[PDB]
Amino acid sequence: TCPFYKKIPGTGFTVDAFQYGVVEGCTAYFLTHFHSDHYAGLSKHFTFPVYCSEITGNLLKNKLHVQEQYIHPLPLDTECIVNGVKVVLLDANHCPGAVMILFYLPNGTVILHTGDFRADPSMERSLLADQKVHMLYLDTTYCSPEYTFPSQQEVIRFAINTAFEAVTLNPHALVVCGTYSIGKEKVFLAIADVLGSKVGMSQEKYKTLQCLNIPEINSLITTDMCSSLVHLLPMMQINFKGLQSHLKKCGGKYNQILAFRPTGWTHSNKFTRIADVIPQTKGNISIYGIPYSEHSSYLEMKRFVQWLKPQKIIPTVNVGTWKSRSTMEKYFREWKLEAGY
Ligand SMILES: COc1ccc([C@H]2CC(C(=O)O)=NC(=O)N2)cc1
Ligand code: NI
Repeated sequence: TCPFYKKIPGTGFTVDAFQYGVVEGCTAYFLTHFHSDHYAGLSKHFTFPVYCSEITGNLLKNKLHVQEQYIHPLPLDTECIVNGVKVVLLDANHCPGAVMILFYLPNGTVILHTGDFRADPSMERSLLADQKVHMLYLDTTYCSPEYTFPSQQEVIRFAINTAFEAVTLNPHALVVCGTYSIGKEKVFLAIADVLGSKVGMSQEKYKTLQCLNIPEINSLITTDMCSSLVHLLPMMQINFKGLQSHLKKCGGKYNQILAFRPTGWTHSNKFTRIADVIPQTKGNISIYGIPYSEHSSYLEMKRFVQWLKPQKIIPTVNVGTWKSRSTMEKYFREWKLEAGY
């Protein structure tokens, strides 16, 4: 049964609701972005209209083999009509093709669904500033004051300087970056740029990157794991045993691994700065866990909501326990009292 926080009242619309079969009354299925728990259930035998960004559309067509007749790509920052309802897609600052959706209901109410997002002040200068929002469906992944992490730009700076230093000292060192399906591409593309290298990867990952509208992408990537000093592996394999095994396959081209595991958050952030981050090392392999988040920090989330001043907030993450629900409700109340709305 599709839960209430994936349903848009006064429409036939759902959001990221593809693992429930045919939802009763749903005339259009919106997909905010191509991450697994959000698209889980889509396949080549889906027969209902999907509305999404152009990049998400490319991925549905090529990775999942969804028939072209069911993919409805919409441009960003543009007033569109879907089944008689005005909608706008906004960049979510999450992963390639990820959007937030504004719905303008027939009764005059306006709803913003954030999808997954990392809130930023630049969002204040989009079509969002043009009207009042009555309901907000909010990505509450890190809705607690202990979640601090640096900006993405500080984290990339750290990664670039670390990698450049290691390969300048040892020209036979290899850099490895852990990955999921999409998101955090800037980590490996920025490192490879400073090293003057292409990025080595699996055929399936190569195919994914071809779907993302990155300029000159086919010059930056390869499946040749011997003519590349930056390689991608599944996040699962970023550990001493997986990396030892990987070094064996490269055929005496490399004698050292520097690896990055670009997670969301690690509690070590609490009492330690980005300059202070130290690797785990065993012999010729070092592993850095870096807090490259594609979700809002507590403070980013707070500032966004206090600017928007919604009448009602519906959380879409951490909704499964009484404690979690209660804790989020308390923060929303503090935010409202502080700002005076
Ligand atoms: C139930 O009421 C509260 C819940 C959380 C806090 C946090 C949050 C905060 C902030 O958001 O600036 N400032 C704090 O010092 N503590 C304060 C009151
Ligand atoms: Ni996501």
